[PDB]
Amino acid sequence: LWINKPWVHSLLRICAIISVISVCMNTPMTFEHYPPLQYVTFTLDTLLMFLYTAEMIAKMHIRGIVKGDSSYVKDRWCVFDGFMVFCLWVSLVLQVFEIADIVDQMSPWGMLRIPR
Repeated sequence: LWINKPWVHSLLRICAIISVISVCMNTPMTFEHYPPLQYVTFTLDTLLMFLYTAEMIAKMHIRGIVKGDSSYVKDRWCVFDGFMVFCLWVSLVLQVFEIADIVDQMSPWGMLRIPR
């Protein structure tokens, strides 16, 4: 009901170049050049997480009668997708700490800044 339409198939292919242009701009030098981009990257990625997170709980609403259809033991793409969303959410709480004056950019927690 939510997956078989080509509208979500068209937006799933287009949301990655805005995802790349949102992660690959996490540099402190270009943070200092344009602070409005720093201010709008928060609401952009937050709206993107609001549209990304709804595909996981969507299985509950519509679950295939076929056994193993979405099983994590059989499909690796949903496992890797949950991995990217989990690292992306810990990146979101890192950015929440970054807006606050608790953690800076010169912290070792950026080793986790790799899997975007």
